[PDB]
Amino acid sequence: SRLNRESVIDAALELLNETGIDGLTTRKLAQKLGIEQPTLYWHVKNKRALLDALAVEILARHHDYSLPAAGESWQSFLRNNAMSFRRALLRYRDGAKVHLGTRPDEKQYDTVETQLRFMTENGFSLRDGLYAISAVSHFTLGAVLEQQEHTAALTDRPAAPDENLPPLLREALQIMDSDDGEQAFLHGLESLIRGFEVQLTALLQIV
Amino acid sequence: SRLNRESVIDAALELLNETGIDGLTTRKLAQKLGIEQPTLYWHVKNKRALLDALAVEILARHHDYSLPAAGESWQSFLRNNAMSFRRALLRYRDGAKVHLGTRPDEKQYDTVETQLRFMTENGFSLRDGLYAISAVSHFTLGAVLEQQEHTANLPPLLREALQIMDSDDGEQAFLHGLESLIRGFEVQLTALLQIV
Ligand SMILES: CN(C)[C@@H]1C(O)=C(C(N)=O)C(=O)[C@@]2(O)C(=O)C[C@@H]([C@]3(C)OC(=O)c4c(O)ccc(Cl)c43)C[C@@H]12
Ligand SMILES: CN(C)[C@@H]1C(O)=C(C(N)=O)C(=O)[C@@]2(O)C(O)=C3C(=O)c4c(O)ccc(Cl)c4[C@@](C)(O)[C@H]3C[C@@H]12
Ligand SMILES: [Mg+2]
Repeated sequence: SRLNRESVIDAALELLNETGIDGLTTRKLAQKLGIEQPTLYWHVKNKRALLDALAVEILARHHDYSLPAAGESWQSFLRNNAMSFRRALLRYRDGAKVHLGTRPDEKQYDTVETQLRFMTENGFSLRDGLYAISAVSHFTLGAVLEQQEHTAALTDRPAAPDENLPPLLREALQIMDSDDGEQAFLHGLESLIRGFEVQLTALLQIV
Repeated sequence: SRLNRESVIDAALELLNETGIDGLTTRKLAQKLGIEQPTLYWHVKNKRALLDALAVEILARHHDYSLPAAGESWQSFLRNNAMSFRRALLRYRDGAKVHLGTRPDEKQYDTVETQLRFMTENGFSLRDGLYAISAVSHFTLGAVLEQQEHTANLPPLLREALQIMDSDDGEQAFLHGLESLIRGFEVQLTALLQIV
């Protein structure tokens, strides 16, 4: 194969969907590309280096609501931004676990800076703006991880005997499974956003 | 060693703190207990079975705000419940990654049912009550995961920002975020059929 950055990464992403993060090794990537290991080592030093790069690339390719639109309200930006972030994490098996074990890349700095400036120029102290942005991040991350890791454990685990399930719980699990968690996610998201709105509005009032 | 359930699990928890979740294997647990692998297999079939049990045990031992107090408001129960959940996840290395993607165990049923009933008795449709409880769960999980991970130039606002989240473990960002969630649910509940 061709062995530039882009090709190595295209191959790595496909491999990730076949094996998931734990079955992703340098040996298997060498095979898939049709090359010996020392050849690969020249381009890719080890597993950590590869993951760091996949993290960055998943967002660069698929997280396209990174910045506010012109005139857009902070509420709406938080909404769209979070939607875009879940979509991207979901696009690859173990996407979220790949992201988690990484920190922001040079390329991502000034995208995040712009996000922080945008909140402050809308009335948030730098602190409160960061808290808001983190909260949305964490909530999203956790919601996707519980979806993805729950479906990764359906392999080695039994079913729950609906027999001894109590009634509310039984109805509750049927509801989680009716979709991917999108509804619970969007509903939760609105509650977060309004909660930040109440905090901002209050200023120095007791609220 | 003794090889009952409790002993295997005590050992598994210690091992978890030494290796973290990726270095937790059946081979290494056998060694730690001073036994051959087939001996272990009789008690523990594989890694998944072990993790399912650790998940359940971490909470059974350390998650002690799992039911409402008498007279307690739903707001307050969500608050205390989430604090207690975070504390328990934090007590062991990779505690949160252990919990990921588990569902309630037979011996948790009573407890989670009671939590759902409590919300409905407080005015939530079963659906809206579940969404609230999940949102708290997911948010807490994500916040603990980013803490636990990230104990493994640069533009101005961001650099001021990162200094601020490193000033503690993330507890402040968590508790602040938590209050925003709770109030947000309050606004939704109290609106009823109003447009809000
Ligand atoms: C989901 N969005 C809110 C953000 C996002 O749009 C991006 C992005 N690259 O466009 C992030 O990287 C984010 O998704 C993201 O994951 C990071 C996150 C944040 C606040 O920025 C950080 O610099 C940073 C950090 O260094 C440590 C923890 C956290 Cl939570 C953060 C900002 C995230
Ligand atoms: C963190 N806290 C809100 C909850 C908690 O107190 C639990 C507990 N055992 O005491 C949980 O198991 C929970 O932490 C917890 O783990 C829950 C959860 O896992 C979950 C899943 O995955 C699927 C369906 C349901 Cl109904 C649940 C559910 C709602 O029971 C939650 C409850 C929470
Ligand atoms: Mg759970």
